[PDB]
Amino acid sequence: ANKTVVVTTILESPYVMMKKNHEMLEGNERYEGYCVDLAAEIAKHCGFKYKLTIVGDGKYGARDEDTKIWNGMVGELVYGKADIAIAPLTITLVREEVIDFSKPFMSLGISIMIKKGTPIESAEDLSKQTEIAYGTLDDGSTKEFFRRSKIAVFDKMWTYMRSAEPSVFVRTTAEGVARVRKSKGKYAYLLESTMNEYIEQRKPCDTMKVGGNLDSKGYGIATPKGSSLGNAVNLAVLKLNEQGLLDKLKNKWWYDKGEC
Amino acid sequence: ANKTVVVTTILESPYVMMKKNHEMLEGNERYEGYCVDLAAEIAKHCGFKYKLTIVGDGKYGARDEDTKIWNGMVGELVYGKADIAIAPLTITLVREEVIDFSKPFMSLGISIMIKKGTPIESAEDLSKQTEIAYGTLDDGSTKEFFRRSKIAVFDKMWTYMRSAEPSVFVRTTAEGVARVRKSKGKYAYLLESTMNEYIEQRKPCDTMKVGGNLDSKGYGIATPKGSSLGNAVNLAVLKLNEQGLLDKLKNKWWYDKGEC
Ligand SMILES: N[C@@H](CCC(=O)O)C(=O)O
Ligand SMILES: N[C@@H](CCC(=O)O)C(=O)O
Ligand SMILES: [Zn+2]
Ligand SMILES: [Zn+2]
Ligand SMILES: [Zn+2]
Repeated sequence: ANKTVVVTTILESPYVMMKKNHEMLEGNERYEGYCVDLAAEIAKHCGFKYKLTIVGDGKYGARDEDTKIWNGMVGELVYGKADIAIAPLTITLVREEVIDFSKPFMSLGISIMIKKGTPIESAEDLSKQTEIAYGTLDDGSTKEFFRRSKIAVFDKMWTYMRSAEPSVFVRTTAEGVARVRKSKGKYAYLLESTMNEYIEQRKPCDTMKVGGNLDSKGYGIATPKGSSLGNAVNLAVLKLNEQGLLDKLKNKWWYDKGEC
Repeated sequence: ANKTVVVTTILESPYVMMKKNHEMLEGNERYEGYCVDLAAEIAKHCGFKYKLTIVGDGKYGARDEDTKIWNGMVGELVYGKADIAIAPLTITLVREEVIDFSKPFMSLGISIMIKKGTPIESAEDLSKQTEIAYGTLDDGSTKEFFRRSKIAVFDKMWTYMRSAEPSVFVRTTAEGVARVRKSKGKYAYLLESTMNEYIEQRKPCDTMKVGGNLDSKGYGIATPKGSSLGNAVNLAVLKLNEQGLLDKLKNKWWYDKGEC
């Protein structure tokens, strides 16, 4: 007996955003974005009806070291609050151990965002000075990257961030960007290339991505371990990428609406 | 009862190559390359002994539209000749339907290789002229990309390539590279960015990668459908990527040894 699939996602531009006129709209129609379009495509190919829901705690997903409880979208899947996650959720080892991921629908890497004019061009540069503070998003894969990294440069950076005060970590990507823009160049933000490049093309056009990506990874559609939707979803992602649909959606939400 | 894992791979530089003194060596020690290094690591992390074997027909893998028989490394897995494939094997829908793939260990896209000086800077450029011929590897994912593309430019390119006489397709990457180098700029080769970038750093340093990639995809470690080896292999790939080993191996075989 087919039932409506509960999709957990997160408000993160340009993946999922509230339409300007969202208040006069209902259900899935309230949202727009890359992942909204992707959800529709996946549902079509897999043949299911769905309901988009914004993750309760607004987080991507990390495990509490003391209680071992998962939060964010990962947690909603782990505890059965959602049937699938369609968002810019990074495929990682610790997550793959508790939930399933489709092959990546988008490739990306950690990058550096600076306020135009900031004397910084690489991660090494950030590590060799103190005047400019830098941080990452909380409960995300970027923070985890620096925590599980043995690489000398990334180790030094983590040592700084982990004990830096005031806290250099932010609750949302939006908070990180706002901090860069109002820091007069005294704050650099570490975020995924995908978001960095998006913001770079948005007014007031005062930020820019610098240096090469620190790593190479991807986002995947996630389902609870052993879910019957996993197989179809995985094949759907491959089909969409091969048809060029994923590439079309990328341009549609990143550069076609560019305002810089 | 632990058994030696049979690994199928292909002689493709710099993934797997015969050592200069292979005749004086034995077994796995006869080979060297990115995938040889990766195979050793995957085996250590998954806890298995293995034997490297070069695919009999020297092909990646495609299903014959007549006999419906799979050839290449994919075939070796499908018919039970090998237990795992560790090579630059592209993750594609048609293949995922018959074998399993780990998450990607390398990201890449189709690209253009020209003899330096060739008046070509994009796929569109190639499609708008006829003086310069162009082709791809036969029996591979690149040829399939063009055969199935619905994008105007790529369809136009396929329409030309599939009917060009003599054949513009080649049996091995080396053959394609040699054709580019000896054609005085009258032949351009379409191949994966990974192989393009590698050749670009090899003497006589007469080739160049031009334009942006035509698509985005990845290589994955493949196992027979349902193999109990798949889970561990996938987690090993994620762990090795997160620890920076994959990036270290690409630098080692692509640039640290660059000849240009
Ligand atoms: N995509 C990340 C969140 C953003 C970040 O950590 O930079 C995740 O899935 O955790
Ligand atoms: N990596 C490709 C072979 C090379 C190519 O097609 O350009 C495959 O798995 O078929
Ligand atoms: Zn579709
Ligand atoms: Zn706690
Ligand atoms: Zn290791």
